[PDB]
Amino acid sequence: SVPAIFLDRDGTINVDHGYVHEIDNFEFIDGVIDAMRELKKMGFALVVVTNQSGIARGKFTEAQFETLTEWMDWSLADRDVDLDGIYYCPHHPQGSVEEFRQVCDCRKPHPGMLLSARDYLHIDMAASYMVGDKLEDMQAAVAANVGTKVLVRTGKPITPEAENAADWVLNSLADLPQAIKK
Ligand SMILES: [Ca+2]
Ligand SMILES: [Zn+2]
Repeated sequence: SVPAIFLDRDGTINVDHGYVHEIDNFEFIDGVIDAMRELKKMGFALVVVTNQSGIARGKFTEAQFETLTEWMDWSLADRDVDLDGIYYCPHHPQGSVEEFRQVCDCRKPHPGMLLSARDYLHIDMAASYMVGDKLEDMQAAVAANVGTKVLVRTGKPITPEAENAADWVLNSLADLPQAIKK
C-alpha cells in the first residue's frame, strides 16, 4: 500500500476557463508541475479525480477529453511527473447525451473515483490527501476516509461551506509539499 495525493483537475492543476477541453486552453497553474514532481519524490502516488460533466452536456466529446488527457499525461511525464492514476466522471443527471445521462457513484461529491483508485493501487487512505477548490472535493474526501483535506485558492473564490469541510486552506497545489513538511 502507498500514500497518495488525490488531485482535482480544473482549478487545481489547470486554470478553470470552463468546460476546458482543448490543449490550447489548458494552462498549468504556476509551480504545480514542480510541486507534483516534488510530491512524487517524497513518495506519494499521484491520482487525478475530475468531474467532466461537459461530456454529458455535449459541450465536448469523450474522445476530446482523452486527447487533452493524453497530452496532459505526456506533458507531466516529460517533466518527471509520472501519474499513478487518472479518473474522470462524464455523467450528469440532466445530460443531453443519452449515454452519459444518469445519476452515478463517480460524480463528486460521490466518493466513487477515490474508492476506485484505492482498490486499484492499494492506497492507504488515512495517510492520503485530497486537494481541490470545491466543497464536493472535500465531501468526497470525507466519504473516502482521506486523512487531510486541502482546499486551494486557484479556483473561483472559495465558499464558507467548502472552507468548513476542509482541514487546510492553501494558496496553491504549489504550496502543498512545503505544508506537508512543516
Ligand atoms: Ca475543480
Ligand atoms: Zn460519474
